[PDB]
Amino acid sequence: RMRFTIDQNMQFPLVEIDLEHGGSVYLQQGSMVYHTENVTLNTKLNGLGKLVGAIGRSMVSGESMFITQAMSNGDGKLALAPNTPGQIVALELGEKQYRLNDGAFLALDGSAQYKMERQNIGGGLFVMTTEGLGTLLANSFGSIKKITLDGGTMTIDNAHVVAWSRELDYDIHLENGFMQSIGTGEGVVNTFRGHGEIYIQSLNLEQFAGTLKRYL
Ligand SMILES: [Ca+2]
Ligand SMILES: [Ca+2]
Repeated sequence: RMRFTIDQNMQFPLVEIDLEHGGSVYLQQGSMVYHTENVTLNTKLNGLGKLVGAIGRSMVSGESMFITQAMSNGDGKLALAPNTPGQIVALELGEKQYRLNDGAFLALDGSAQYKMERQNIGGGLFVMTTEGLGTLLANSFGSIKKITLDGGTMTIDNAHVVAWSRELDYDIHLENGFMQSIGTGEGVVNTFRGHGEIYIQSLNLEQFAGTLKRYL
């Protein structure tokens, strides 16, 4: 297993990861800040032509083109940074597994596995589901709040959903017509049912991007 250290004093954390010989970790594309010489970064693109094959094989394998993997030859170190201002949460995988929205993934033990699934509509919207043993690092835009469902139901703007228990029943959908959505400024929501945890974030990336539009 990889050993990590999420900075506790920094408002916007960096995560330092220690990898033993032969150890590896999946990471958010571009999240690398630095790494020791004995640590190599591998991608699926190892001009045009069969890079289409690279993308082609991932679409059926359920893999993501925006996830890379770092391998260590001996004891190595690396540091990652989330692509959005916020926090990082580490979740232990095993008896419990999780699903995550696009952009919430930061890192995953090489010992674990993951699969991507396109949601059946209200680009594309994909949800990641974990499997195996290891640690999952999720990141938020804004601050994180942990909510526990004890059998009931709850519906939340999906733009504020970071990750949630795989054991929960979920459904991402639109609450009304497109024209009605234009007025509310609300996108698809995620309705959860059952027992498990839901991690939400206090900021909406789409809404923030919207405030920048006028100046762009
Ligand atoms: Ca980087
Ligand atoms: Ca973040």
